[PDB]
Amino acid sequence: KEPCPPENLQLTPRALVGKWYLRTTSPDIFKQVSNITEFYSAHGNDYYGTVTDYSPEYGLEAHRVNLTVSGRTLKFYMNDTHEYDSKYEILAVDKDYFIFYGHPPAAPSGLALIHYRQSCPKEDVIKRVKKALKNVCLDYKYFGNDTSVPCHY
Ligand SMILES: *[C@@H]1O[C@H](CO)[C@@H](O[C@@H]2O[C@H](CO)[C@@H](O)[C@H](O)[C@H]2NC(C)=O)[C@H](O)[C@H]1NC(C)=O
Ligand SMILES: *[C@@H]1O[C@H](CO)[C@@H](O[C@@H]2O[C@H](CO)[C@@H](O)[C@H](O)[C@H]2NC(C)=O)[C@H](O)[C@H]1NC(C)=O
Ligand SMILES: *[C@@H]1O[C@H](CO)[C@@H](O)[C@H](O)[C@H]1NC(C)=O
Repeated sequence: KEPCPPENLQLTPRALVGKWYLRTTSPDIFKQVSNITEFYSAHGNDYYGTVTDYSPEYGLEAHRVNLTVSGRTLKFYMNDTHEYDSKYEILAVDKDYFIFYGHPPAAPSGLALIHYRQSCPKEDVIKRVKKALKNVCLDYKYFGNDTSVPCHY
């Protein structure tokens, strides 16, 4: 689904600094890539850093990424594979999560990506994400989780 982004969402500089786990997605991308960790460093209003992920073909790999920010959209570019490379629009930022939306070659009709401060986020964080989604015309029901990361005993 195309979202209805909110009207004057501030994307604060450095709001994306540090470690994130990309655990939830629409549509579900986790049968092709999994265990996704991102680490960003500020470079003025932009970021640069690293994405590590487990590839069914390659195992644990690392990639250099750049985020080039412009208002509320950014350009995601990865160094050695470009299937996720796109303009992404910020749908929500928060201390504990952020939500992007783009059309990379791997999902050219639209890909929403939820990144979390926590590997296995707790229910209060999840409830907020649910609320943030409904408020941009999306629904958490239609997202898939990275189930290869164990969040339950
Ligand atoms: C899932 O991702 C993590 C990174 O979060 C992998 O852990 C790293 O593994 C390398 C090689 O074992 C170590 O040198 C790093 O120290 C590890 N990082 C952390 C934060 O522990 C982990 O191996 C991945 N697991 C799978 C199954 O892909
Ligand atoms: C894309 O990104 C990663 C950067 O981390 C590169 O992986 C490194 O490759 C070098 C040799 O070229 C290894 O010595 C390092 O251990 C790797 N670093 C990490 C953090 O894993 C990879 O080479 C880059 N690929 C291209 C094609 O530019
Ligand atoms: C994703 O995981 C959360 C927390 O475990 C859960 O409540 C939610 O139902 C999951 N979504 C799907 C589609 O399984």
